Amino acid sequence: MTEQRTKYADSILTTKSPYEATETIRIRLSQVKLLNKDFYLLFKELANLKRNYAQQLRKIIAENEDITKILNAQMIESNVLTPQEMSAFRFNSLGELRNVWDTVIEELKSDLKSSTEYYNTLDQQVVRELKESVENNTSWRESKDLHSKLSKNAASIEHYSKNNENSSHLEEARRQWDQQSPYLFELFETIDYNRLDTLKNCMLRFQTSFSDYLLNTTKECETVMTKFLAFEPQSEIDRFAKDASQYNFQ
Amino acid sequence: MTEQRTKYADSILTTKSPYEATETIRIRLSQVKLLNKDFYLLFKELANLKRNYAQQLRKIIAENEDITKILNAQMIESNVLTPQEMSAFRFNSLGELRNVWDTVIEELKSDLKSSTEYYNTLDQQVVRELKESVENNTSWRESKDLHSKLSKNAASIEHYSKNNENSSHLEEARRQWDQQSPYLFELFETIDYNRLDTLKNCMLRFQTSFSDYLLNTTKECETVMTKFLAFEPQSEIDRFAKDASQYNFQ
Repeated sequence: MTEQRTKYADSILTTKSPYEATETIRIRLSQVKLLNKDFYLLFKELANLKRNYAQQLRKIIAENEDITKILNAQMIESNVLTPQEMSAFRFNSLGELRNVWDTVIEELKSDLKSSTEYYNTLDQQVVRELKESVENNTSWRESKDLHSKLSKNAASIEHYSKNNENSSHLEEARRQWDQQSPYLFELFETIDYNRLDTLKNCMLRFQTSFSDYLLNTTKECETVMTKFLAFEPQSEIDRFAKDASQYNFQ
Repeated sequence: MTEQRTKYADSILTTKSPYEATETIRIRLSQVKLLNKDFYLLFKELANLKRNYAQQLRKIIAENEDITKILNAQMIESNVLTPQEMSAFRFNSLGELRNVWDTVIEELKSDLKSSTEYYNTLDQQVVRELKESVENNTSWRESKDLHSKLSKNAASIEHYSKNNENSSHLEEARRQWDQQSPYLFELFETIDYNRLDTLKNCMLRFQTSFSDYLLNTTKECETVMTKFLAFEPQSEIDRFAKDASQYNFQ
């Protein structure tokens, strides 16, 4: 039920002729539907952007995650070692650079995962709700039948500004109008409240998921930084000096 | 000068026959060049990804920043108001939704700006340095001429495992080898140190710029959240009730 709404009725219904009042609703509810289309399209594009970005990243990862495999192929491709020599080459060529490279990929994966969760939420919790704005609001389908019926009443009344086809209609139309307009306005305000709350929730849902994305990416960024700062060229130098002194390169 | 380097000479030069030693360098410096190619390509793709993302976002913004203009066009396109009625329609249709929409765009712009600064840095401070790894290191061009000259010496020596073309060459080759190998190794180690420091700096430069991106985006995210939480459907309801009661919709 909607008898708690009286603001619009007292401000608009009461202060206008029937026709102006029905025009006010017409324009306002049309803008409602048009505005939802705008929010939907904007966010459908943002989710798509994040979606494509996540796909591009997924691909970059797949192509760069196995550094051992990448280096072996390069050596054979560049004739650094023959296929034969390669199959017998058990030297630890990457040393400490293995974890450095791997640390970068991990961050990329950590990003991929967070980004995915992000646009997933945009799809289901934001874009979806913004998509269904007239097909979901039952009070909408309802007020449209009433609005139409009363809009023709208000037009009749507006038409009879002097005298026409037995003004007995100008009386019936006004009677119908006075009988249902209060209810039309209760719906009118209810719909406006709901689309407004819908938008606020969708936007906050947007901010929260975006905010979560950032928070998790920040954590990952912090640890990655720690590892990078811990890497020491000197360490790899010593590590290679020792490993090489033990391996026969002929 | 490079006489401070002795680690590789003491661990590799000293513990191997000339040929094995020159092979050790060959393989290691080849891997250096191949690894830099791998880091470069990976980051060239990451910068490109962020670059494309920034372009896609720039476009989404351009297309959605003027909500007043977007709504007016929709109303005329959907026959909510005739072109005539539109030119005379001075009603504040958007009300509080204007700042909400604008708040989203601002965040998008704030993001665009931070993302741009981000991939810009990746291009100039990371990808660029990783691109020039052999064409910039002068010690490289230098050690390649020495390495080649000494590699032929080490091959001669390795060849004369018994007796051949007046072993007076096996003596000259060894003399040449003993005269310059210490220096070849000083270069060898210097190059390895430099590419290792290069990689560490590039990666840290990567982390720092990525970290800055996140920090600024977080700030923006915090304020945006504050504004969204401050929005009140009830407020727009009252605002519309008042504004409409004052505007003539006929």
